[PDB]
Parts: sequence; structure tokens; C-alpha cells
Amino acid sequence: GSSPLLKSAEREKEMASMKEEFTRLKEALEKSEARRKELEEKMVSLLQEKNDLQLQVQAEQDNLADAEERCDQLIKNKIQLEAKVKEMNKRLEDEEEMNAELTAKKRKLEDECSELKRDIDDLELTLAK
Amino acid sequence: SPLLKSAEREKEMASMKEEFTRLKEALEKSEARRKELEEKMVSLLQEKNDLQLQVQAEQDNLADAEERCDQLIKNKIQLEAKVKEMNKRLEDEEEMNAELTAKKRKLEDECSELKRDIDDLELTL
Repeated sequence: GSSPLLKSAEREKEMASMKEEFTRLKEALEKSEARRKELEEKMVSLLQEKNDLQLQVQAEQDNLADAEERCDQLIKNKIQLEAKVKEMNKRLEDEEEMNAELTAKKRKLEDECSELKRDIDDLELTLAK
Repeated sequence: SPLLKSAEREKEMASMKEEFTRLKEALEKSEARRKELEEKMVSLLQEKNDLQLQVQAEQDNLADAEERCDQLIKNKIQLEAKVKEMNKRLEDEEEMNAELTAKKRKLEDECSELKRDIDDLELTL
């Protein structure tokens, strides 16, 4: 009678309300799944972008390693060429020293010869006739 | 027709009640994934930016090194020219000492003859 009739009215209050909540849940997930997708891709393209820089990093540290190798060779080489120079600058000073010493001996024997032509001369001009 | 509509109410309200727990659960997960990419994007921004800096520092090290080479190379080439110049000079200084030696010797021998012209001639007097 009176309850079974009232229970029918409150039942339809609860369906029209459930149809509001139905449009409401549908829309919340809809707006959040736009977001979860736009974001899943945005992570993909930043995760790849990380790895273009992580390889960029390996390419530079090994570009570097090979510079440091060429430097090591060129350093070791300079050492040796610098030693050849120092040692040739010594032999040089040594030969120029010999030059100077023979020049002095050559000059001493020129003086001596000119003096002994003078003694021969002065000796023989006692016999002169 | 109104005998029916009370059954057609209950089952629109059944199949809608099941779509609730389903959408409620798809909501909680869609959000959960979101929170997880935001968590992990933050962390990636802090990697990517570190690496951008790592590269700019290694390239500045590569440039230091490439410069250190270019100058060692130039310096080795200058040192090789210096070696060549000093050998050629050595040869020249040695040539000169051999000529000064032969001159030293002809004067030694010219003086030697003169000592005997004097000595041959001094005897008599």
C-alpha cells in the first residue's frame, strides 16, 4: 500500500542521481586519460633525449682519451729531441773551441816562421859581399 | 507495460552499479600511472641537465687537449728543423778544423825546415 508506493518514488530519485554520477565518473577518467597519454609519450621523448646526451658524453670522453694519447706520444718525443739538441749544442761548443785553439796555434807558428826568416836574414848579412 | 518498467529500472541500475566500481577503479589506476611518470620525469630532468653539463665540460677538456697537441706538433717540427740545422753546422765546424789542422801542419813543417837552415848555417861560425 503506502510503503511499497513511497519506495518506488525514492527508487527513481536514486536513478536520476546515479545518472548524474554516471556522467561525472565518465568525465573525470576521460580528462585524466588525456593527461596520462600526453605524459607517457612526453616521458618517452625525454628518455630518448637523455640517451642522445649519454652517447654524446661517451663520444666526447673518448675523443678526449685519444687527444691525451697523442699528447703523451708528442711529450715523450719532445723529451728525446730536446736531449739531442742539448747534446749537439755541447759538441758544437766543443768544436768551436778546437777551432779557436788551432787558430791560436796557427797564429803562433806564423809569428815564429816570420821571426826565423828574420834570424836567417840577419845571420847571412854578416857574410854579405 | 508498467508491470515491466520496474524490472527495466532494476537492471539499468544493476549494470550501472557494475560500471561504477569499474570506472572508479580505472580512475584510481589512470591517476596512479600519472603520479608515476611525474615522479620519474622529475628524476629525468635532473639527469638530462647533468648530462648537458657533462658534455659541455668534456668538450672544454677536448679543446684544451687539442690545443696542447697542436702546439706540441708545431714544437716537434721546430725541434726537427733545429736538429738538421745543427748537424749541418757540425759538419761545417769539423770541415773547418780539418783545414786549420792541415794549415797548422804546413806551418809546423815550414818552421821545422827553417830551424835547420839556421842550424846548418850556425855550425860554421
